[PDB]
Amino acid sequence: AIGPVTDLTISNADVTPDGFTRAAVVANGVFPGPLITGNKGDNFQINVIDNLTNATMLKTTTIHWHGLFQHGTNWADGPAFVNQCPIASGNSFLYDFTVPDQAGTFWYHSHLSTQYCDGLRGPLVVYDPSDPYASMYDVDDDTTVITLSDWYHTAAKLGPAFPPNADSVLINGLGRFAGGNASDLAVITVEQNKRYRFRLVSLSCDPNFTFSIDGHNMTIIEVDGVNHEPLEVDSIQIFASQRYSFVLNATQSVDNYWIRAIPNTGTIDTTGGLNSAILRYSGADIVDPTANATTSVIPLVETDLVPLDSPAAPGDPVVGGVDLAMNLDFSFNGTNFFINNETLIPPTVPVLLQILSGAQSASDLLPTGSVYTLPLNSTIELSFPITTVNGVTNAPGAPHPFHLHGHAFSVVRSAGSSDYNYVNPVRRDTVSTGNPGDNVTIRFTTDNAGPWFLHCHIDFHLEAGFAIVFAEDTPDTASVNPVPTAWSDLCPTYDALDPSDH
Ligand SMILES: *[C@@H]1O[C@H](CO)[C@@H](O[C@@H]2O[C@H](CO)[C@@H](O)[C@H](O)[C@H]2NC(C)=O)[C@H](O)[C@H]1NC(C)=O
Ligand SMILES: *[C@@H]1O[C@H](CO)[C@@H](O[C@@H]2O[C@H](CO)[C@@H](O)[C@H](O)[C@H]2NC(C)=O)[C@H](O)[C@H]1NC(C)=O
Ligand SMILES: *[C@@H]1O[C@H](CO)[C@@H](O)[C@H](O)[C@H]1NC(C)=O
Ligand SMILES: [Cu+2]
Ligand SMILES: [Cu+2]
Ligand SMILES: [Cu+2]
Ligand SMILES: [Cu+2]
Repeated sequence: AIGPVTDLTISNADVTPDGFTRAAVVANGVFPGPLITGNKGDNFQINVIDNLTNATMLKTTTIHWHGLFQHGTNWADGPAFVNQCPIASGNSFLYDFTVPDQAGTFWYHSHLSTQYCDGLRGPLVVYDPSDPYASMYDVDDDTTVITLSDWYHTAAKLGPAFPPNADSVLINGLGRFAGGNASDLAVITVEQNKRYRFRLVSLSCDPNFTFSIDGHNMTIIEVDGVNHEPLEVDSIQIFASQRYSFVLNATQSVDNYWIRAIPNTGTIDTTGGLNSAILRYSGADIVDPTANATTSVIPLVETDLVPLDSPAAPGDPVVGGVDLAMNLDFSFNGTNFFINNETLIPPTVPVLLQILSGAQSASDLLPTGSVYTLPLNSTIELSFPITTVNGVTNAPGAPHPFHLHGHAFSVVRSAGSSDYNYVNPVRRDTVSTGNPGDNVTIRFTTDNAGPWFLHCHIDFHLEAGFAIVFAEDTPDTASVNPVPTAWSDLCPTYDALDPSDH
């Protein structure tokens, strides 16, 4: 598609992906936003131009590049009031970062409040010119990126704080709803005998999908950017913001098959052509698939995923055997979520800026009680217990997929299991915290200077303040992250704007 140097033009326009036309916030006119492409070691320069006129979906914007470590470029990370002030309408801003150590599938989405649910979301792929799996597949390009997105007929700010379900599930940006127009479905074409590398992206706001293909199989090689040992899989449970790359061996008779993406919540049912896309072998008739969905006997299990390189998790194999152990006490008061008796209500001055202003200790950072300081070259173990309590159950709205910015973590203990794995646990940038009784525990090493966000990636929870910030190596933040003029120009230019022009 575009990149590695290009412009993202962000504008308000009416779009109709499910048969229903509604105004949205979109990148380069099309939803989901255009595929940004680059190679390992390429220097990305993305000139985000803000041309927004609809106040109700926010005229100001900021884009995060999910899964990209952003070393030396913490300013360019995205999160509003953590890493930068939002870009004003009528202005433009350049995101100038190199990606030297990273190879695989990512995505980019607006990180200002709930804007990305209103449309500002697109896939982002970095390709590896020496990809250890290039002798597995024949095709990998634009028409192999499969984008799963939940879609809403009512706008983010206009509907409830916590939407119960999506109106439609969009595959490659095309799906249907209940009393649906029965309009266009997504069409993925394949040639006989040819291997396909499919890059599966979850641009979801809330629901998690059970992704499956009729009469076929998926061989996962990649989870959330990180290269993993090949896995035999029937169906993939992909939580919000997660990514998977699977190689599909096109070995079945020339026919139309269903590409299925059942969400966990909402209208679960293939009848109507809802939650579906078309897998069409080249030469079969331009009709709807008549294929049926079988039961899953070899489904995706997290604990089964093993990293391709450097599989051992940091820290010695012990519960607590780590430099800094931290446990997150969750709770919910009706409107807002809480981590350690605190909620993230975003400060006037970005967490980053605060450090460049000379702030150092956790006591001096804002918001207070929510910014934790982490020393460098120390190993960190986090744990997300979803508990049933005395009869209360903290953190409803489960399961919650927690994402850590600027790091790829080893998931030593996964949802649904109580065993700990330190020898070769899966390595990813967002993990499901699961259901009550799951003490999901993750480990990662502090190899990145600057402030980083840790939040549930269900965007409606994010807005409820289910988040904390890691001020990782505060003394070196200033120096290790050189800030361009455009970035420092943002906060004085943004605070001048009226709530009307927000
Ligand atoms: C700005 O965007 C909003 C939300 O995207 C639009 O709100 C629509 O308003 C009409 C009448 O109030 C409703 O029937 C629709 O439900 C709203 N859309 C959504 C998605 O909720 C609004 O029309 C926009 N203003 C313009 C004209 O650009
Ligand atoms: C979830 O797991 C963590 C450890 O991985 C538990 O936290 C530790 O629990 C022990 C008691 O077993 C305490 O002495 C430690 O001080 C705890 N670590 C802290 C304070 O970060 C945690 O209790 C588990 N959650 C539950 C209740 O299952
Ligand atoms: C819930 O917490 C939020 C933020 O802390 C607050 O605005 C609201 O007043 C709280 N509701 C209750 C139970 O008082
Ligand atoms: Cu994300
Ligand atoms: Cu991210
Ligand atoms: Cu959540
Ligand atoms: Cu984030």
